[PDB]
Amino acid sequence: MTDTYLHETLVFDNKLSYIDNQRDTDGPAILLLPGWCHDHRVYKYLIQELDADFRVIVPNWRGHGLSPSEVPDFGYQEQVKDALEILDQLGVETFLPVSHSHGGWVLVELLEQAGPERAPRGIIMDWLMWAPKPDFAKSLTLLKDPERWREGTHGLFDVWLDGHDEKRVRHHLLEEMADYGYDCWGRSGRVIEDAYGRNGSPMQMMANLTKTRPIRHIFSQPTEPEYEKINSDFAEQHPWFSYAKLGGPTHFPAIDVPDRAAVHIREFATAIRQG
Ligand SMILES: [Xe]
Repeated sequence: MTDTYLHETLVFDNKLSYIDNQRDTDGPAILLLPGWCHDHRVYKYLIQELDADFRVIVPNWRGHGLSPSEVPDFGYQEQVKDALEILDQLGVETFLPVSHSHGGWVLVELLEQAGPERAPRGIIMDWLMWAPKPDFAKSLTLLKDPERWREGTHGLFDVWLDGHDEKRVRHHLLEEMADYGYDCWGRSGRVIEDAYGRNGSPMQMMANLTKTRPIRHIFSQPTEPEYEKINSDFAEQHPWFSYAKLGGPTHFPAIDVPDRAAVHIREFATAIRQG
């Protein structure tokens, strides 16, 4: 169980929980970043793949964890500050950040603020690279609505599961996210909607980094050729960008193909170790 490595510390004004396996090994540390309205539990299978060979840190955001709570409004900028304060307390210098879906807003901002010495590379998992399509835009609006947020979550679950009876992913969505409420989901809708509005898209944000550096997008969904093409076109244009289609069933490769996620993370960690 990953609750063996679970800690809690005061980060500015808020008590945050975090995973830290405290492995005595060569860097970089692997910094696993949750998306919105879930926690380290998403990474329990991936932690198992990496545990022996890497120091593994998983911050939980304000109001997130085994016992969710209401907190004052914050966004991805604050997530960045919280992450860096945790790393500072732990004495971690070099790290490889790895995000799930909209944890990517945090990862890209973290690359900017931490710089390429501390954060030389990044891995983004299953993160919608294009601007919101009508269906996704509709989901965000429902999440923001105090009357319809739960309907919003159900619609997203349908999409993420993509018609698969995936035991582990279902357990995560239906049990491990069950305690999260409008305070989180509405916030996630406001933050993500604004992130797209202000930064245009994940691809725009990444291209606008002061110091571009190796980033790989590893994803299972969406499955359509048109999505593969935008990743391929971006990779043609930018030497520092690469991708891999993982062929996993759901939006949660960290859960359904953790072995595959781990080989990409290991490749990037090895590259860092060698200069
Ligand atoms: Xe979302």
